[PDB]
Amino acid sequence: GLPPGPLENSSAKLVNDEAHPWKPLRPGDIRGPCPGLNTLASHGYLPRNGVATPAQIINAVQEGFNFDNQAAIFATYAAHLVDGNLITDLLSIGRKTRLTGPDPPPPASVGGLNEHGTFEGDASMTRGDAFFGNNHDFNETLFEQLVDYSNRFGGGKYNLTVAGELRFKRIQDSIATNPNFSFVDFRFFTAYGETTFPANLFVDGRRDDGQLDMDAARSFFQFSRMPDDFFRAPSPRSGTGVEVVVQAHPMQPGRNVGKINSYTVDPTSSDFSTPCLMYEKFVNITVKSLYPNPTVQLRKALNTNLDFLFQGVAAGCTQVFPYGR
Ligand code: HEM
Ligand SMILES: CC(C)NC[C@H](O)COc1cccc2ccccc12
Ligand SMILES: CC(C)NC[C@H](O)COc1cccc2ccccc12
Ligand SMILES: CC(C)NC[C@H](O)COc1cccc2ccccc12
Ligand SMILES: CC(C)NC[C@H](O)COc1cccc2ccccc12
Ligand SMILES: *[C@@H]1O[C@H](CO)[C@@H](O)[C@H](O)[C@H]1NC(C)=O
Ligand SMILES: *[C@@H]1O[C@H](CO)[C@@H](O)[C@H](O)[C@H]1NC(C)=O
Ligand SMILES: *[C@@H]1O[C@H](CO)[C@@H](O)[C@H](O)[C@H]1NC(C)=O
Ligand SMILES: *[C@@H]1O[C@H](CO)[C@@H](O)[C@H](O)[C@H]1NC(C)=O
Ligand SMILES: *[C@@H]1O[C@H](CO)[C@@H](O)[C@H](O)[C@H]1NC(C)=O
Ligand SMILES: [Cl-]
Ligand SMILES: [Mg+2]
Repeated sequence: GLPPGPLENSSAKLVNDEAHPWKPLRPGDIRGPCPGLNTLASHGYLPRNGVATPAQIINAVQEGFNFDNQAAIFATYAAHLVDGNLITDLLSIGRKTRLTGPDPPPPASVGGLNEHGTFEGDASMTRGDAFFGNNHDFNETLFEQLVDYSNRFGGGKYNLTVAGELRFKRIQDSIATNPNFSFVDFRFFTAYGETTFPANLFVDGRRDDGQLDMDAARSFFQFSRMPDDFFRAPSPRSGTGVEVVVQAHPMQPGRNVGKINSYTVDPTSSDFSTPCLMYEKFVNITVKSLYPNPTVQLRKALNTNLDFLFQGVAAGCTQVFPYGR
C-alpha cells in the first residue's frame, strides 16, 4: 500500500481508550526490541500478534503516539526492507516467524526486528547487546540503571539530560565488554534518536514537559502498556532534542575489533555531518547485500519500498537506485 500521510488532527487525546485496551500476550504473540511498537501491538493499534504491514505500522505510530510522518516512513520502510517480507508486505516486530510468509532466497534473512545488525543494534538502553544472548527482551538490570541515571541526572525522571548520560554509559559498557560492539552508520543514528523518544513520546501529552516518570517508563519498557488515561503527545514529533544527547558526550562512529577495549573509528561510516551518506549506504550496501540479484517480483517490491523509504529522507538528499529504474 501507499505510505499513509500525516494525521488530519494531531491534537493530544486519550489513546488508552475503550477501543484500544491493553491485553496480555497470547501464545504465539510476538514482541521485540521496540517498546513503541510493542505497546501499539499490546493496545491493538497494531495486530496483537506483532506481525503487521508497513502501512499499519505508520498509522499506529502516528495515531497512538503522534510520531511524525517523515520519521515514521523512514523507520518503517528501513525496517521492512531489511527485516520484512517484501512480497507478502509483512514485518514481525520481534522474532523471525513463518507468519511473514514464504522467504526470499539467501542471503536475505527476513528475521523480524530481532535480527541483529540490520536495524537492531548495540548499546540499547533496556535491552542487552546480541553478543550477550538476547537483544530483545526487557532487562531488569539495565532498566534499574536507567532508573539510577534518572535519579542522578533527572531528579528521578527520565529527560534529555539523563538520555545524554545514559547513552554514553551504554556505549562505554559495550566497549568494555562486547568484543563485537558495532556503532556505525544506521545504528549510530538510531542509537541517539531512540534515547529522545521516551522524553518526547512516552510523556503524557497534556504535560509534554520532557520529564518521564519511572512508573510510566516501566509500563512502556517492560509491559508494553500505556498508563491509565494516557494522552499521546500534542503534536507530531520523533527525535527532537537529539542535539542535547550528542552534545553531552560527542562520539565518532566505530567498532571494537574482535576484542574488548579496542574501539576503532570507522572513517567510511556516515556520521551526523553526513546524513545523506547514511541513506546511501543503507540502500547501496545494507539492502543490496541482502538482495544482490533479485528475481523480477522481488526487484519490483524492492524498488517500490525504496521509493517509499526515500519519502522519509531529509530534504536535500539525492535518491539512489540499486536495481535501476
Ligand atoms: C516507526 C516505526 C518504528 C520501528 C520500526 C521501530 C523499531 C525499533 C527497533 C528495531 C529498535 C531497536 C533499536 C535498538 O537496538 O535499541 C527500536 C528502538 C526503540 N524504539 Fe523504536 N521503532 C519505531 C518507532 C518508535 C516509536 C514511535 C517509539 C515510541 C513511541 C519507539 C521507541 C523506541 C525505543 C524507546 C527504543 C529503544 C529501546 C531501548 O533501547 O531499550 N520507536 N525501535
Ligand atoms: C500486568 C502488569 C502490568 N503488572 C504490573 C505489576 O503487577 C506491577 O509492576 C511493578 C510495580 C512497581 C514496581 C515494580 C518493580 C519491578 C517490576 C514491576 C513493578
Ligand atoms: C521531527 C523531525 C525533525 N525528526 C527528524 C529529526 O532528524 C529528528 O529525529 C531523529 C534524529 C536523529 C536520529 C533519529 C533516528 C531515528 C528516528 C528519528 C531520528
Ligand atoms: C544531530 C542532529 C542535528 N541531526 C540529526 C540527524 O541529521 C538525523 O538524520 C536522520 C535520522 C533518521 C533518518 C534519516 C534518514 C535519512 C537522512 C537522515 C536521517
Ligand atoms: C543487481 C542489479 C544490477 N540488478 C537489478 C535489476 O535486476 C537490474 O536489471 C533489471 C532492470 C530493469 C528491469 C528488470 C526486470 C527484471 C529483472 C531485471 C531487471
Ligand atoms: C481534534 O481532536 C481533538 C481531540 O480529540 C478535538 O478536541 C478537536 O476539536 C479536533 N479538531 C477538529 C478540527 O476536529
Ligand atoms: C558481530 O558483528 C558482526 C559484523 O559487525 C555481525 O554480523 C554479527 O551479527 C555480530 N554478532 C553479534 C552476536 O553481535
Ligand atoms: C541483563 O543485563 C545484565 C547487565 O548487562 C546482564 O548481566 C544479564 O545477563 C542480562 N540478562 C538478564 C536476564 O538479566
Ligand atoms: C532533567 O532534570 C534535571 C532535574 O530536574 C534538570 O536539572 C535538567 O535541566 C533536566 N533536563 C531537561 C532537558 O529537562
Ligand atoms: C550508491 O550507488 C549510486 C549508484 O546507484 C552511486 O551514485 C552512489 O555514489 C552510491 N553511494 C554510495 C555511498 O556508495
Ligand atoms: Cl507528521
Ligand atoms: Mg539493541
